[PDB]
Amino acid sequence: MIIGNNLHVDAFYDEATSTISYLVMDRETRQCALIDSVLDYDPKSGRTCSASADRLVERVNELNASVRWVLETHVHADHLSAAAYLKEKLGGHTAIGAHITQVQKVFGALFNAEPGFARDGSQFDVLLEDEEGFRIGNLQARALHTPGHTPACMSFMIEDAGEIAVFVGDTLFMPDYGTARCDFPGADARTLYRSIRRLLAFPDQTRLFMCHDYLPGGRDMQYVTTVAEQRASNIHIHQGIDEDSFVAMREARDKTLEMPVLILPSVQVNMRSGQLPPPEANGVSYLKIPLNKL
Amino acid sequence: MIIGNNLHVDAFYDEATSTISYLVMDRETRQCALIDSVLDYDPKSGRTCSASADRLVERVNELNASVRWVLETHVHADHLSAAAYLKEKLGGHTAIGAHITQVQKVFGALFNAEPGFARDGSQFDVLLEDEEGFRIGNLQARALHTPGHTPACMSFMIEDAGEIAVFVGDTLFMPDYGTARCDFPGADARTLYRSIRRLLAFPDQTRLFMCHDYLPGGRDMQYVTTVAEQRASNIHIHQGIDEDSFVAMREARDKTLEMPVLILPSVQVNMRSGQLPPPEANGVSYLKIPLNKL
Ligand SMILES: N[C@@H](CCC(=O)N[C@@H](CS)C(=O)NCC(=O)O)C(=O)O
Ligand SMILES: N[C@@H](CCC(=O)N[C@@H](CS)C(=O)NCC(=O)O)C(=O)O
Ligand SMILES: [Fe+3]
Ligand SMILES: [Fe+3]
Repeated sequence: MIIGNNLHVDAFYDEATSTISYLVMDRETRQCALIDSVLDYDPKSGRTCSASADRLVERVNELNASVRWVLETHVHADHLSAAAYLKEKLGGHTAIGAHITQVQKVFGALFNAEPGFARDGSQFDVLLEDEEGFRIGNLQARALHTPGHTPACMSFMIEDAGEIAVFVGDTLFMPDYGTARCDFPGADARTLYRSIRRLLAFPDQTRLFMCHDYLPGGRDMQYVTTVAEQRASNIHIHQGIDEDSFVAMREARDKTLEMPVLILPSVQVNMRSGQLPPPEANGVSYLKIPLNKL
Repeated sequence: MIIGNNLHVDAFYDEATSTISYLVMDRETRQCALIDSVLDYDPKSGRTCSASADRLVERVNELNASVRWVLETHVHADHLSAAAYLKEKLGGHTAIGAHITQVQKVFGALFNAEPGFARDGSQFDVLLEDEEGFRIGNLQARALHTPGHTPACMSFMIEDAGEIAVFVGDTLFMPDYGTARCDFPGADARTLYRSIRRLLAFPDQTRLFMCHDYLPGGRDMQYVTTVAEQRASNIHIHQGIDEDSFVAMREARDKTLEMPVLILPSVQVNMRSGQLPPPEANGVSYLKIPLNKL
C-alpha cells in the first residue's frame, strides 16, 4: 500500500507466530526499512530456517531497494528475529529502543549468559530514544518510546505528504481484539495505557500498523487500522475507558494467559540482536531453558 | 486387572504424551514395580510438575504396597521420567537396560554434557541384561533386551500361575496402530523386526502391555492385547509380513514423521535417570537445546 505519495508499505504475515513483518520503502530513493522480521524456528528439533526472511530479501530485490534500517519494535517473546540474518545479506543498520539495556540485564541473568554478553545494547548498531528522528531516504521517521508490554518497546512514526503511519509494535491490536499482555518482566498495564493514549493522540486519520494479528473468530488477517477506529471501537481501550479501568481489566486478563510457546528460545536470541548464543567448545550453539524459574 | 492369581497390573494413561505407566504388584507380598512413570513438563515455561507421578504415589499407598523397582523400558523421547522423583518419595531401586551406556555416550556428546556426567549407567541402581531374572515379591520377572526403537530398549516379562504378561515398551503398539518408529540415534528397523518376532514367539494367550497409545480414529485408549491378536492383525507386523518387507515399510514411514515435541528436553533428563541437569553457579538448572544439530 502507498501512504501519501512516497510511503510504500508491504506487510508479511507469519502464520506460525501471527507476526506481521514490514518492508517500508521511500518510493523516490528506494531506501527501505525492514521491521520485526521473523527467523523461523522449530522448537521440537532446534532448527532455524530463513524461509520467511527470504521473502523479504526477494521483495527488496524486486523493488530494486536498498536496506537502510533493520528495525525491531521490541524484544519479541513469540518469535526469533531475522535481523542479523537480514543485515548480513542485505546490509543496513539494526536499531532497537535504548531501554534494551534493561531487558538485557534481566534476561542475561535469567539465562545465566556467558561472560562476554554485553548488557549495554552494543550488539545493535543504533539505540533509539523517545521522539528521536531517523530517515528512510527522503522519508522522515521518528521513534517513539511506548513501553508497557515491555520496558523497551518502540513505535515507529513515518510521514509523507501530510499523512502519518505508525508501526505500533505489541501495544494496540486491531480494535476487535484489544491490546497486548502486560505480564512479561518489567511490563506494566498502567504504563501501556499511557503509551497507547500517546499513540491515540495522533490525528484521527493516522494509519496504525499492527505487530500481531490472531484472526479472532476466524476472520481474515488484518494489519492496519486508524486512530479514529481505535478510539471509537477498540474493545479494551476505546475513548470511554479510563486508566484505572483499563489497568483492572488488563491485569485480570493477564492472569489467565499462558506463556508463548517460543518465549524462552525467542528472548535469549532477540536480546543478542538475532544472534544465536556463542558456540561451546564442541562447535555447537545451545539455547538454555531455565527450569522452574520463568 | 489381575493376571493369574497374584499379578496385579494398574495402567495410568497420560493424555499429554500418550504414555501408559504401570503399577505392577505382587498381591501376596505387596511389593511392586512402577514402570515408565511420567514427570509432567511444560516446554513453554520450563516447568516440571509431579501430578501424574503423584497418582502412582497415591495408588501405592491405597494398595499398602512397597516399591521394589522403578523401571524404564527405554530412554524416552516423548516425556520426562519421574523415576528419580518416585524413588525419593517411595524408595526402591531404579533399573534400565545395560545398553544405556551407548545412549549416554551419544547424548552426552549431543548435549555437550558437563564433565561429571557418567556414561556407564551409574546414575541407575541396576543395569539389566537380556533374559536376566528379577523378582517383584514372589513374582518371577525377566528382563528381555528388545532393541530397534533404541539400542537399549527392554521388555519386562512377568509370570504367575502359568500366565505371562510382557510390558513391551515402544516396540509393538496395538494391532490397529502398528509399531514404533526407528529413526532416533542408533535405532534400526531390521533390529526392531527381530525383537518383535522374539516377543511374538511367546504363547498366544500372553498379554502384551503397551507403552503408548494414540487413540487412532478417535477410539478409546487401549493398553493391553495378546500375542495371538498381534500375530493375526497387527497392521505393520502380523505373521504374514517378512523381515525385508517390514524394513522397507518401516523405513519409508519413518521418513515422514516429525520429531516428538519433547525429544530434546526428555532425553537429556532421562539419560540422567530422571535428574535435571546439575545447576550452574547461579543455582538454576538448564536444559540445553542444540541448535541445527538434531
Ligand atoms: N499463544 C501465543 C501467545 C502469543 C502472545 O502472548 N502474544 C503477546 C504479544 S508478544 C500478546 O499480547 N497476546 C495478547 C493476548 O492474548 O491478549 C504464542 O504461543 O505465541
Ligand atoms: N507427536 C508425538 C510423537 C510421538 C512419537 O514419535 N512416539 C514414538 C514412540 S517414543 C513412535 O514410535 N510413533 C510411531 C508412529 O507414529 O508410527 C509427540 O510429539 O510426542
Ligand atoms: Fe510482543
Ligand atoms: Fe519411545
